[PDB]
Amino acid sequence: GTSKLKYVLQDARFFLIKSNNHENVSLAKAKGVWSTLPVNEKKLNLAFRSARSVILIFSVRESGKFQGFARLSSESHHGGSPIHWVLPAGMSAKMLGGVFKIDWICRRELPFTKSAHLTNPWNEHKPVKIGRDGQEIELECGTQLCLLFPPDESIDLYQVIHKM
Repeated sequence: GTSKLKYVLQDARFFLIKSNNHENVSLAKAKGVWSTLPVNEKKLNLAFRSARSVILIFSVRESGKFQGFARLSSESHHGGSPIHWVLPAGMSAKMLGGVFKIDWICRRELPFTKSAHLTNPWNEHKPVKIGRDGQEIELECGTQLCLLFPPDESIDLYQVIHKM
């Protein structure tokens, strides 16, 4: 069913996360963590304190798809388990901000062809697939986008509901 999902998404905030490679999304799916540049780290930390749920919707650049979505379970923190991210050409890990813990809500993919009717008012009403890493997605657009994904029957939202 979709009812617990709708409950988790009620009055949520949504952010588009654009990854350069599948390796980083795979690591995030396995370890339940994400790290971003400090400009986005600050926005996500503000969002986490501000809303019942902050949802990250992931897309690997040039893949033509979203790869899933997850809910922040913490603000960013430093000094944890080091994460062997594949960093872009020239980037160092010291350039990253802290690490966010995340709980995956859906690890299934959604092709952009299926989200073409969804526009994001906070990015000039462009199709929601269009946006820089960290672009906030307006509530209605983000809710409908998350509801388009195939259900992930491996995930039980009971545990996530208890963290809200």
